[PDB]
Amino acid sequence: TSQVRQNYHQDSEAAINRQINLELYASYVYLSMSYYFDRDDVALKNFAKYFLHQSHEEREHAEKLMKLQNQRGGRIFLQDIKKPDCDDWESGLNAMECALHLEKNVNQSLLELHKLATFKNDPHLCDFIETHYLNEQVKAIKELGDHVTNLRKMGAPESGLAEYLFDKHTLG
Amino acid sequence: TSQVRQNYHQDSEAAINRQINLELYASYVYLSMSYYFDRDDVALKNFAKYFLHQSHEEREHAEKLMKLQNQRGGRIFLQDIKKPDCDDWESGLNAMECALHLEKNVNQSLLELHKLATFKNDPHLCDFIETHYLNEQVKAIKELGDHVTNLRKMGAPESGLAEYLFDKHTLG
Amino acid sequence: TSQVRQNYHQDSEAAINRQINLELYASYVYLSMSYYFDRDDVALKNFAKYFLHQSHEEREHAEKLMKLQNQRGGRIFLQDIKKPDCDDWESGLNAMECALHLEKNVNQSLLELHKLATFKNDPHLCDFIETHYLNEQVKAIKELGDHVTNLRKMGAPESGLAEYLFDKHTLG
Amino acid sequence: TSQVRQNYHQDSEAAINRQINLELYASYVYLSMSYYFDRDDVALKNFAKYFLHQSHEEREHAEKLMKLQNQRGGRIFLQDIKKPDCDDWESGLNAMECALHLEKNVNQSLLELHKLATFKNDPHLCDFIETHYLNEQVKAIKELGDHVTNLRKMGAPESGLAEYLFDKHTLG
Amino acid sequence: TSQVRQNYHQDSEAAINRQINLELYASYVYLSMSYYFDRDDVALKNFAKYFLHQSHEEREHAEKLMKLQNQRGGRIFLQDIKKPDCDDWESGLNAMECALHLEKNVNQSLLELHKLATFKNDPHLCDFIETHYLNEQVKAIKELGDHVTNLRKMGAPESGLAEYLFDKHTLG
Amino acid sequence: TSQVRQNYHQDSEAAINRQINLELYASYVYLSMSYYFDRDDVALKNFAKYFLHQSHEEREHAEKLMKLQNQRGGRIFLQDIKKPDCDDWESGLNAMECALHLEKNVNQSLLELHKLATFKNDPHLCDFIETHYLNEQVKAIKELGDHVTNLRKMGAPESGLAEYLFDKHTLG
Ligand SMILES: [Fe+3]
Ligand SMILES: [Fe+3]
Ligand SMILES: [Fe+3]
Repeated sequence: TSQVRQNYHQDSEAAINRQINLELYASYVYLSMSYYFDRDDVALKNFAKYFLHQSHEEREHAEKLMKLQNQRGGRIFLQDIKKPDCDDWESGLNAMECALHLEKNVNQSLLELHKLATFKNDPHLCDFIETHYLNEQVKAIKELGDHVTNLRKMGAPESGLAEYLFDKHTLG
Repeated sequence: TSQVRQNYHQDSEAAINRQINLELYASYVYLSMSYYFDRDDVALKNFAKYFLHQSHEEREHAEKLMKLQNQRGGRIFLQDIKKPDCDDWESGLNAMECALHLEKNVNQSLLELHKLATFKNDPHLCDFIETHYLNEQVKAIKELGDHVTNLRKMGAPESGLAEYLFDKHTLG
Repeated sequence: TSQVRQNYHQDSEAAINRQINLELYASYVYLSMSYYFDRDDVALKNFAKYFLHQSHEEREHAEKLMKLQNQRGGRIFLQDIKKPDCDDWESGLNAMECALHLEKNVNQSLLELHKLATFKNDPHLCDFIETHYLNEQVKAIKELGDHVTNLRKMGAPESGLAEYLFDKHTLG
Repeated sequence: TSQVRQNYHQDSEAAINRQINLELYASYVYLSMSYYFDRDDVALKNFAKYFLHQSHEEREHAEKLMKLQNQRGGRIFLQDIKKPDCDDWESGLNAMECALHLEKNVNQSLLELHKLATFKNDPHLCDFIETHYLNEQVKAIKELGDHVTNLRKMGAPESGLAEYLFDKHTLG
Repeated sequence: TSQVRQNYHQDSEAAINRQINLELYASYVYLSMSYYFDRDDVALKNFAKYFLHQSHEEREHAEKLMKLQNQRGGRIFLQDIKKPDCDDWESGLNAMECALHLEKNVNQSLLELHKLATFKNDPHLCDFIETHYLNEQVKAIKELGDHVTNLRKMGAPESGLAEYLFDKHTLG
Repeated sequence: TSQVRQNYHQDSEAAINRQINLELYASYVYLSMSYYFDRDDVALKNFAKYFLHQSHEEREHAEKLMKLQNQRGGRIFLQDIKKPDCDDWESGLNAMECALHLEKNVNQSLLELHKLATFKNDPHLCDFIETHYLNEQVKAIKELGDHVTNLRKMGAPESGLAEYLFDKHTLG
């Protein structure tokens, strides 16, 4: 065991050791979503960094995790960072959606990982959780909810001017 | 009667609260509209702050009044702030229309009001409006109809692209 | 079903907008008070500015929730705000004795919702209550509730000097 | 009757008079440890300020737990402030093993405090603990339980040198 | 024995260390006074600032003695610290009667401790009081008198419309 | 194909894809290294930084590879980023002998790589890695074998004194 461990349960840190690779993938796809746009025939640069931002801000997410488990007597078990689902993510709107697809997910589990300490009696995990991560996605799911809305009304993916004026007046 | 009372009439006294409560309704629909534009299936953001500046203006109108009754001896008689019947606002263009519409009709109720002060021979209360109001809503319907003019001559409402570009360049 | 909605139960969404109107119930009636002492036959300075203040600090309190609807998938729904029944607040004492009632009503309403917030296991909302609301309406009852012991310790509402003194000096 | 109390069960106030004490039994327990290293026979001063800084946070602890007490109508019944059972804190290693051990037995008293505030429906304190008292001692449990290792890994008490090189590197 | 002990008896070490559970005992009384006017049925919070001010300068004299006790190679022997004798300080004047009463239970203590210094012939322990303690503990008796007198002459306690003028103009 | 491919083979473009992986296999190692050391049963603080910071720095080693592909109109195929070979880096002594074998492997992943641009006559490749990538990692091999020899003189591992001070002095 450890010396700082207290009110910490092995079925809880096991989910923490599960959230860790769950944040690492998002970064890895976000990151795949970045350079997808660096490409010549692709060529929307301001998309990318939006996905490079939230891949970078993604990295501090995965750290704050690692911090608690140490804060709390949990060791750290690392397995593999799987490869993305697609490498060709097609449509300038496909990405925002596929992004939204994965933001819902973290937010789900994060609301599943919340309830676990709701009944193993760990209200400390109900502060660093109820404060540092929820509204993170709630506004991220909120933002990518206005984003996808706009391309569509712009006429995306059938409009090509949609992903230019976006990549300028929303992402500039 | 009070102490500051002079020249003043029960009628115009009575009409201001009619013309006070409605600045709140105005701001309440400006507010109602403002956040309908936050919807995920909207993503019209400078449209939101537009009508949110307007509510905090049409709120100021309600304040830019209530002391005047206490500056002359009349007491305040408010009634129920009723909502609008168009909970959902269809299009920015359409919202401008209703916005315009009410403004146009809040306007006349200020014309109405002036015309009564003119009757009971109250030159001050005519110039409180002179100094503070009719010289303002005139300004409003001008660029209001200007907003139609663009979007209605751009291609909107059936142009979910013109809404995008009307905003990033007119609303801010 | 909005595309930004994940566990936002029907009762909760139908209750966020219940409070909002209640939230806008206060903002209105506070402002009734903010103009009783603007009455000439009343004439107390900073008893209108403390309420003018809240009347906008309740204004803001509502807006933090109309986002939340749109932020959790919820469609805002709007209702009639009713006029205050008290045409007169007698004296500045009973006023705060009516804002204590208010600030107290606002609480069990938060609670009974933060019950249902836990009911449908929406903790996002739960921590949201606790911050801008649970945490503030406590001291907003310690604040307002201190402004009452002294007033009657001074000698209000009988002796009318206490009102002069508390208006200048505590509010200075 | 207490004119501010509201959803504040009486079983919660009794365990706070009992807990404020507990955070004052540790300001004084710090106030011993802060001079045993002052003393010229040990003379570890960067040790001294540590437990003299700690002697101000845990005084700041028991002091916010009392502003709140009047902010919910809870009444403060003080009790005796007993000394500890140990006095010449053998080393610095051991002079921290107690500093930690004595605090773990505050989080536990807080975890059961969050627990008791849960069984009797009080989210204002549960959030109050959530924010002002949860992570802090996780920091402290971190702030101490690690030191212990480095202390141990250099060679204390086998080396009174360590307590010095640790003194003026870790604590300046 | 102490390598640094020189001309320092042991009733000295016993009476210093006897006169530290009297300077501190004052800190604990002022703080209860502080969180008495923190109360909602009292609600005067400059009284409280005051006694939080005596809560801490009379918390710094122990810091003098403890070093002093190690200045002089003596050891520290702590005991319990009682709660003060009242939990409800009755009134605002009467929290000042007693305040002027205890600093006289500590003056003559430190005065009739000033003699044993002369016994063991230890003028260090003499001059150490003739400035750093006794010059400023006969000031704090002087001021409370003016406070108590002002109190009994401003009309305490019969005139409740009074002891709030003192809370504002003198204490603030 | 590519509207910009030039002199840019298949076999060329190959390794880029699989070296991206490697600099991802590495930042993931420094990732865990940094937090093995953040464990209280290790607690060597600024050990964390050194390895954290070189995870943030060998991170950009990949992005700038994943940017070259694009530039020359290459194609990305991000494979899985696997788990670290050891999960308990024993001590600072081992947890650094690893970096050494590691970065030499990464280096020889490029010595034997760069010469592809040589057979395939990729001059833009024969200098980029020279300028942006090679020496930056020779300026990290040295940066470790200067700790590695330090710790063999400071008695590591058998001298657990050696680990504490390298923190504040070399890496503080
Ligand atoms: Fe997150
Ligand atoms: Fe309020
Ligand atoms: Fe409030």
